[PDB]
Amino acid sequence: RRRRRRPPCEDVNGQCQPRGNPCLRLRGACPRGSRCCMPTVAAH
Repeated sequence: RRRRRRPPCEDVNGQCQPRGNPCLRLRGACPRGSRCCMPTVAAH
């Protein structure tokens, strides 16, 4: 159900990509094919 109400990827406003990247990991709130990753902001 979490997707339109107020998901995590939305609150923190993250990106959607696979595990084949340096981007951090958050949750699967992202659409199929990609995952909610954490960008390099504020030294993360």
